[PDB]
This record gives sequence, structure tokens and C-alpha cells, in this order.
Amino acid sequence: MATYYYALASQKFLLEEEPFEEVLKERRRDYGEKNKEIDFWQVIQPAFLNAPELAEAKAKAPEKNVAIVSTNKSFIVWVKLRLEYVLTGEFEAPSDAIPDPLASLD
Repeated sequence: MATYYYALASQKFLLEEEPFEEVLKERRRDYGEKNKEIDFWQVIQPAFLNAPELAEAKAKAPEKNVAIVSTNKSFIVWVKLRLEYVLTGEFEAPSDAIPDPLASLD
């Protein structure tokens, strides 16, 4: 089990943040160049939001949502400061409630 950190946005909002998405693309590409295991992901309509421990987040969330997830806390701190209009939190996985931290509900 690992701790995952997240920043949850609306799909609408994240579509207005193209420079941000370019930063994430460049970060993936840089990781590959450095032979660093990818430890951050963008998850459309994340299934983790259904976990009981995330009930407060789900109650606040956009209808069509998307998370930036990482096992690197400092990366999510940056994401929050860069995007601002996101809900943040953390969870442990795999668990009964979150068997796949990267699963989409779509």
C-alpha cells in the first residue's frame, strides 16, 4: 500500500489550462529521458472518489471531474499552487474501497 495525493478539477476547468497540460506532457517525456518511473497520472472521472473516506470531496466535486494523482506529495503541492481551483487530498491504496487508484468510472 502507498499514499496517493490528488488534485481534483472539473473537466471544464482543466480544458482551460493547456499550458499546465503541456507541463505534464513535458514531465512525462523528461521522466522517460531520465529512466524515472512515472509516479503521476491524470485520471478522468476517478473511481477513488467513491471511497467512503473521500465522501466530503465527492460532495463538493464537479459532475464531470478529473484528477491529477501522484505518490509524490510535493508534486501535488505544486499542482495546487499552479491551478488553485482544485480540491486536494490523499488516500491509501490499494484498499477494498480503492482497489485501483488510477481507475476511471467511464
